[PDB]
Formats: sequence, C-alpha cells, structure tokens
Amino acid sequence: LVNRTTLWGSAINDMHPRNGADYFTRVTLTMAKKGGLNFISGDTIDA
Amino acid sequence: LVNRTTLWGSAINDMHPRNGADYFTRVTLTMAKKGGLNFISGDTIDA
Repeated sequence: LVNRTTLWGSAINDMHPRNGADYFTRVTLTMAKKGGLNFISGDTIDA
Repeated sequence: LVNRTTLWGSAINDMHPRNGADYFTRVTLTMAKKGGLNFISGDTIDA
C-alpha cells in the first residue's frame, strides 16, 4: 500500500575541454582607502 | 612524389641614413604622487 513516482533524465553541463576556463575571471573589492567615505555609516573610513 | 614551393624577394626596411633617429622620442609614464589616485588599484597614494 505505497505510492511512488520516479523521474529520470540526462543532460550535459560542463566546461569546454579547450580553453573553457580561460573565459572567466574573478574580481574582489575592498573598502579600505585612506580618506574614503563609508556609505554604510556615513562618515570617513577610519579617518 | 614530393611537392615544394618557395617565395623570394628583396626590399629595404631601415631607418634613414641621415639623422633618422631624430624623428622618435620615447616617453615613460610615472604613476606616483602625494595626492594621486591609482587607476589600477583605485586607492590614494600615500594619503
């Protein structure tokens, strides 16, 4: 006395073998410049 | 059964015999000053 359903399927999701990774790049940002303005608090960034 | 093909020619590519070097100057860009903003990093230089 049990009911059950199942889904199966196949697909492709991967990076291209030739130079696939070279298309992407990462950038990280910071808020530390001397004499900067912190918009979170509204004043100078550590003076 | 080997094929082969060659190219040949003559040309002149050189700077002028008479004071030719006097038509070019090199300029080097410096990027350091007390009140400057770095384009590459986006931060002030020495406050």
